[PDB]
Amino acid sequence: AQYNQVYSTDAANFEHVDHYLTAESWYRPKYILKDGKTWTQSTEKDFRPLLMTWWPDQETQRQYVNYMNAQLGIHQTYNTATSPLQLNLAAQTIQTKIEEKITAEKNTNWLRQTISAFVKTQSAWNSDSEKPFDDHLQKGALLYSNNSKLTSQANSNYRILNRTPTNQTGKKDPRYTADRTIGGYEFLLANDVDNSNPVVQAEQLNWLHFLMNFGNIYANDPDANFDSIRVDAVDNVDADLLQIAGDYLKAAKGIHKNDKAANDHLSILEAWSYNDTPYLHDDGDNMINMDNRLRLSLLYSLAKPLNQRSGMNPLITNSLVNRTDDNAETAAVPSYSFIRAHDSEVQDLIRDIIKAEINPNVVGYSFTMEEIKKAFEIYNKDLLATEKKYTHYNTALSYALLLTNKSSVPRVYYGDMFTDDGQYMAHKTINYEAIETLLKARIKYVSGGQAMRNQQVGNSEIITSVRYGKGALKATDTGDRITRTSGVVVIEGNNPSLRLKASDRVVVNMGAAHKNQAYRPLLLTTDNGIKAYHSDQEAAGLVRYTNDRGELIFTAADIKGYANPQVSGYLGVWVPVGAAADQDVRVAASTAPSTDGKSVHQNAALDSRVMFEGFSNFQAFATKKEEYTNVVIAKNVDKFAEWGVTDFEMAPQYVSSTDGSFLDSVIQNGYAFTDRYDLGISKPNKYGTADDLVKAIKALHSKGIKVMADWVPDQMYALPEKEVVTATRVDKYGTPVAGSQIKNTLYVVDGKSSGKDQQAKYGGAFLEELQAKYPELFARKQISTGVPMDPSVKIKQWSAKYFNGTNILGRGAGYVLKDQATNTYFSLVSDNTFLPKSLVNP
Ligand SMILES: C[C@H]1O[C@H](O[C@H]2[C@H](O)[C@@H](O)[C@@H](O[C@H]3[C@H](O)[C@@H](O)[C@@H](O)O[C@@H]3CO)O[C@@H]2CO)[C@H](O)[C@@H](O)[C@@H]1N[C@H]1C=C(CO)[C@@H](O)[C@H](O)[C@H]1O
Ligand SMILES: [Ca+2]
Repeated sequence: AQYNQVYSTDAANFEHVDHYLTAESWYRPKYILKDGKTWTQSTEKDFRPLLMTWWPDQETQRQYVNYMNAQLGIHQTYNTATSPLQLNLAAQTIQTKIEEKITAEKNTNWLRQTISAFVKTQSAWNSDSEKPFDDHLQKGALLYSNNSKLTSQANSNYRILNRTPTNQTGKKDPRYTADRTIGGYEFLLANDVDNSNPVVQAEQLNWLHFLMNFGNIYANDPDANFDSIRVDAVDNVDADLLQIAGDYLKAAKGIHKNDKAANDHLSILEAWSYNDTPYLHDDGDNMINMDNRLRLSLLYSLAKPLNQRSGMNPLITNSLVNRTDDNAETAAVPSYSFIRAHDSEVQDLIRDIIKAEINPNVVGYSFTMEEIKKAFEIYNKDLLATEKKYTHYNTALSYALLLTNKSSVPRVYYGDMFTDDGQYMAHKTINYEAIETLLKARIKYVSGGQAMRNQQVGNSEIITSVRYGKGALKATDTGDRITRTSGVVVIEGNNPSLRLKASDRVVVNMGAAHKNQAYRPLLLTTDNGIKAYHSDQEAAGLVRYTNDRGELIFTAADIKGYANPQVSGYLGVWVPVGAAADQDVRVAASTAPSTDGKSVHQNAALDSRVMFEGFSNFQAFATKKEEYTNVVIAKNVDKFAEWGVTDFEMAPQYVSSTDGSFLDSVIQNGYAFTDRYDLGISKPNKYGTADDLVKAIKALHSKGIKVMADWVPDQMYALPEKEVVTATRVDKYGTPVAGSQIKNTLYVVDGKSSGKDQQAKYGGAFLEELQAKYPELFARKQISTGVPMDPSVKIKQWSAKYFNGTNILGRGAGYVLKDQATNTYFSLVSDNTFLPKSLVNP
């Protein structure tokens, strides 16, 4: 009894969290039974575990001896039958052995840990009370109560959930109907930042500005800023952030004034809902979104297994732009196109491989480093197979359309040019040649109106895609010298068993500027792969002519199906003969004032851009300075120039967390981070040091290339400090989970930043300069909240009050200790102290 009770009931006497007690709390007893022999006065050194002497119920005080009788080598145990009395000596017997084992161990860490192991063995302290799980990527979420007396420092007047672009107002937008859902959901991974909180919005703005001024702020070098941003996980945050970020580009960079200004800071969303493009358009085209339909069309018409491949027509018409005849000087809506990304169609395929040939139950993308490399042997091998079982077919065919299509900024994926695993740019993919050739031809030849045709021939079908040449929007436009020596034609089949009859002819119209002209191949499919023609010269043997009307004509002699590691179907591309070594048909954005109330315009100048996604989730880690990506990037700034890369999308530069709780923090891509401002500052990030970063931004700028910052306002990982919140189990939309036990109940989260990281340094730091120069950003009443941002407080330290909630942590429904008689939390706040009866009054 007595000695065991609490030395005194001050906060100082307990390891508590927000003045609550957890099943893992140690405390300071009055005396310690020194070496279970005699009873000293507790000095401030003398902290013992609570469970050593108190138990939530008797039933738990039971497993506790049993389990602890194991450890210390006592060789008794009791079943459910036993009297209280015995359980109570068993435990004192257990305590002596704990001192005698603390003296002889000269510490008490060995116990820190037999305790923990045991807490873990118990339901209410363990995932079991967290079920049932749901389809959240990490199995479940906890939503934090807005109003709890128990945890008032964690209250909030916001935590408005699910305000995606479609649902920004708390009701599905009537305007946009292609996606009939509400267009996203709130909880994605880790600690969900509540971007419906006006103070937080302000802070995202702070952060945005900082990124965009990185050079000035961090290196004092105006030449090292990020030019643009990518908004990550749009469909999982409050869309207010879109007017916020849009407002900022307009106020600080003037993108709304003319295209030249707009294109120098060209920014994108990652927004998957079909509703997000029209949404963004009506919002003023202040950044551009992906073309989701065209991506899907390429995926299914070209990349999928031969038996799951669809017809080719969708390559022409399932897109934001119908490319049957695209003759518009400016497209109705701007966008970027891609076939693969760092996540889309990469990490999927790896998960496919694990699930299929390594771990059957693997969850979401919570892979191990193990599984991954195991997976990559299968994958790299399939990459070279003609019959692919996991990886894409026809990569070159997809890039041929992406790089010649009109009315979209094509984004090339690093991993389609270099190996998805492996040191930065160390190994070229089998497609690097064709892609590079296209990239280079694009600069020289791709310009003008477009026509695409789908023709049924032989036993299958082909499509033709043609670009008329610089400054001919129409088939009848005749243009000038340069028109004559520009344009291109791509011909594609998606069926290895394509056969033309002898009489069959694919008659392509190349445009008025092209009568009676010699053309030569650029790429041709061959039995083993695809053959690239780097100049007129190199292709002298294979010239062919257009006729009187500017038509190229093709025959069984040219077109037939193939099956090799590169092509499953048919690819042919032709270009006019006689273009100057240095011919360049791209075109510069004009400074003429914009008058349509949009910022970005999909015109010839925007089509002149190419975006490069310059990383891979699955890159090797650098073994040495020379291998750091940002080091390598600076050194190869010329290749990108040579490819026509105008916008370099860098990976997120935040220093990665390493808890391993998701793929992101296993391979450290930079989407999982604890410090928003720590861009390789406190230690190198996967890609190099903050200085290596600066130099790579500088290198790219030296070529005039723009550099994009991945803005990640959705979540944060691995917060160092604990906090107690009032929590509820919820699925990804924030709906309470049926039959869960965690319902408005205290939970200990990892919800606090260190108060002394970069965040502490820069949080809210420029709010003041921002309100001074751009007062209108702070005038706007944000849509979901009805009110402006609130810069009146700075976020110096993240804490649960700025979050919506968190992924379950496996701590349990009863981790915060409760008197079961009264059903009350124990509390150590000094006016209101409430302690386990035995410990205070024995
Ligand atoms: C990875 C990505 O996930 C989140 O987006 C999800 C979409 O909301 C879901 O729709 C589904 O997207 C699918 C499309 O609806 C469907 O058309 C089909 O094409 O497949 C699409 C993807 O398979 O799945 C997506 C994820 O389940 C989220 O909005 C986005 O942030 C996520 N990407 C970023 C997230 C992080 C961390 O923030 C990193 O892992 C990624 O690399 C980021 O790019
Ligand atoms: Ca969110």
